[PDB]
Amino acid sequence: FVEMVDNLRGKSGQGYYVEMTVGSPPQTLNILVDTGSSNFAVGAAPHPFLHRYYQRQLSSTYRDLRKGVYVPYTQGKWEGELGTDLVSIPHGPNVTVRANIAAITESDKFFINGSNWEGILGLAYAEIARPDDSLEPFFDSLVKQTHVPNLFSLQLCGAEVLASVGGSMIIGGIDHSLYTGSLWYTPIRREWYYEVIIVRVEINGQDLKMDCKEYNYDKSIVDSGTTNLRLPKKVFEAAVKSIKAASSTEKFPDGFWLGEQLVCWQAGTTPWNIFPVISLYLMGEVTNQSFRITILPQQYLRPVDDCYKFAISQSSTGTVMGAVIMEGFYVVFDRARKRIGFAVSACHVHDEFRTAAVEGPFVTLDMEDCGYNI
Ligand SMILES: N#Cc1cccnc1N1CC[C@]2(c3ccc(F)cc3F)N=C(N)O[C@@H]2C1
Repeated sequence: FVEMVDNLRGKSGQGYYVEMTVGSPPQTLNILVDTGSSNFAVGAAPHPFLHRYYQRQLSSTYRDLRKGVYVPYTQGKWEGELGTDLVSIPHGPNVTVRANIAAITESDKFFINGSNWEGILGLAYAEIARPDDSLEPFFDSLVKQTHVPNLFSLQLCGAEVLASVGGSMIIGGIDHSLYTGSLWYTPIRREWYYEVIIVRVEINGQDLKMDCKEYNYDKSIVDSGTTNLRLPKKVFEAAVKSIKAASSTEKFPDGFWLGEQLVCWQAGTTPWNIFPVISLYLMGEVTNQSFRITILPQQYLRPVDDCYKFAISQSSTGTVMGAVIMEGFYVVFDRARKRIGFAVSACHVHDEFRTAAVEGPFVTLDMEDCGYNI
C-alpha cells in the first residue's frame, strides 16, 4: 500500500482528486474522488476552467456506446456521451480496467475555477448512476475485471491561493499505518449512496435530545465530494444555537453562521477553546450499540490574519458527512461486508487540550427506528 499513500491532492473546499490515465496511449487527468455519486465522468471538450480534457479520438481503445446522458444537479448540470475505455490509477493498484466513461461535452456551473481536476470518479453504487442502474460504475468494473478486493479506504488530511490539502485513497485494502486505536464499523443501510444511521448528536457533551429519526431525515450519507457537514434544518438550527452559546464570549455576524462570511483572528491567535466539540454517534453493527466520532473546531472551521469559514450548513436532503467530517478520520468503505469503518487518522487535527476521537460502544434503545423506510 506504500505506493498509494499520499496519492490525493486538492484545494480547500474544492475536493480531493486522484491522478488517473484514460485511453491508449494514456491521457493524464486529475479526477475528483466522490463517494456521493456513481458516474465516472470527464471533461471531453474545451471549457474556460479546464486546462486539459479527454480526447476520445486520440485513444485507440475507445469504444462508443452510442448513448447520450444528461445530468442535472440542483445548482449545475452536465451532458455527455457514453463510451468505454481503458483506465488506470498510476498511484493505485497495478491494474487496468475497461470502464464506462461519460465524456462531458457541455456543462453549466459544474467545473470549478482553479480546482485542478478535470473529471469525477463516482464511487457509490449503480442504483444512483445515470442514465440508470445498468451503467456499471467504475469500482464495480474494477472488482469484476481484476482480483482487487471489494473495498477502499480514504484518509483525507485537509489543512494568496486556497490552501493545498492531501490524503490517501487505498484501493483493495486497509493500511494500518494510516490510523491509530480501534476501527469501529457502522452498517451500510442501503447500497445506493453510502447510507448510514446517526442515533445521537452532542455539542460539547450536551445531547441535542431529538428523536433520532430527525438526524436521518430523509437520509444520512458519507460523501467525500461535499465539503461541509450538512444537517437537516431542525438539527442545524439546534446545532448552531448550541455552538453560538459555547462561543458567546465572542460575537460573529449572521453571515458567518450562514457559512457565507469569513472570520479572522491575528495569526496564531485563533481561540479554538471557545468552540465546542461535536459528537456524532453512528449505529453499531450490534443492534442497540453505537460509537461516536468527535470532531474539533479545527475541522468545522475551514481556513480560507487566519481566516475561517463555518463549514456546517443546512440541508433539505438529509445529513451529509462531508470532507470536513472525514478529515478527522481514516474511513473504510468495506463494500464486501456492507459496512463503513472509522478510526482516528494519523493526520487528525489536535491541539494540546483536545483531539478527534472514535469511541465505543455506547448503548441506546431502538435505533432501527432511527431510519427512513424507503
Ligand atoms: N449523486 C448525486 C447527486 C444527486 C442530487 C444532487 N446532487 C448530487 N451530487 C452529485 C455531484 C456532486 C458534485 C461534485 C462536484 C462538483 F463540482 C459538482 C457536484 F454537483 N458530488 C457530490 N458528492 O455532491 C454533488 C451533487
